[PDB]
Amino acid sequence: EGASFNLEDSGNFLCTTVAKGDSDFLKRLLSSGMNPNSEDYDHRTPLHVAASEGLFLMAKMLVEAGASVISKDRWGNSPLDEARLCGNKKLIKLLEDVKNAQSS
Amino acid sequence: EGASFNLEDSGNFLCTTVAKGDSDFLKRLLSSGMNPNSEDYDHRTPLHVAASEGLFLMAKMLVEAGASVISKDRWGNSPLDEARLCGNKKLIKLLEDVKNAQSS
Amino acid sequence: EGASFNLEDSGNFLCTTVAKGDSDFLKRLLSSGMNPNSEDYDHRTPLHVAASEGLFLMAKMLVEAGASVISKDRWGNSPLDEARLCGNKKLIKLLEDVKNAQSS
Repeated sequence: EGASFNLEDSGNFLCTTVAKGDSDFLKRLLSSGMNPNSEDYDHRTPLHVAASEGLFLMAKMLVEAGASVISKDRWGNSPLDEARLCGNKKLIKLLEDVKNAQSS
Repeated sequence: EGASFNLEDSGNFLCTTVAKGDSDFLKRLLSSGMNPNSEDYDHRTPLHVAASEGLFLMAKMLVEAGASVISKDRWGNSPLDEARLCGNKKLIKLLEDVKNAQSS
Repeated sequence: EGASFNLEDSGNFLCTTVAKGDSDFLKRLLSSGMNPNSEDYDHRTPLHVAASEGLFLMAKMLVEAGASVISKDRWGNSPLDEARLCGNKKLIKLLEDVKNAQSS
């Protein structure tokens, strides 16, 4: 059909979906067609909150099919910087190489 | 009607599940009455393996199911010790507080 | 007819088979050709699991399957080192011989 989710505050819903850790629900949203680059009310991509309190592979999938690890936040904390704020050195290194790919 | 799981190497199933990162399937399992303290071949409960990966969200869901934090794995690492191993402050204080509450 | 499992969790399926300490199944599927070098969530080959189990017979069968005895794990323990920690001196020497050959 192609009719997208057509959701107001789509960034908010995706960000909360990460917040609820709905791994397969997130993958379902991306597979059905939904850009996880849309920033939330604090101008945070769902990738920002995946970097801060989201899963390794869930964050990596958010990168795929539309996302910006280089996207400065409302405070200038891009997803790599968001992972730094979390202190998630695992996600920090993953976002280092992911950001190296993504900045291009 | 009171159904049961009686599932072959249930601990292996849950350790595999958290390995795959399908948080939703693990949610169905635990909410349906899984065994959050089922040690695998390596004497690791689902909390052990989730903490070892560093998946604080999956480990939090397991804790919501009352996963053990006192029993140790095959390498002398209780889920608290594996939580400290992952180095994620969230899961660390979560499992420390779980230990303190489990004391009672 | 060129049968292949094409199953997920190949190494971890091997780990569950070792977990039940059951030899016939392991031998027949390793003959069928599932990779014994695959590592599970614990980043351990099935040979790692058998070595930590001190299962001399199961371990050597996994060696004939081609599982790496030099490969380390999440804790840095090779099957040789896992057997050393387990205390099966016979298995220690067996894995030492194979590991030295494979190291070469």
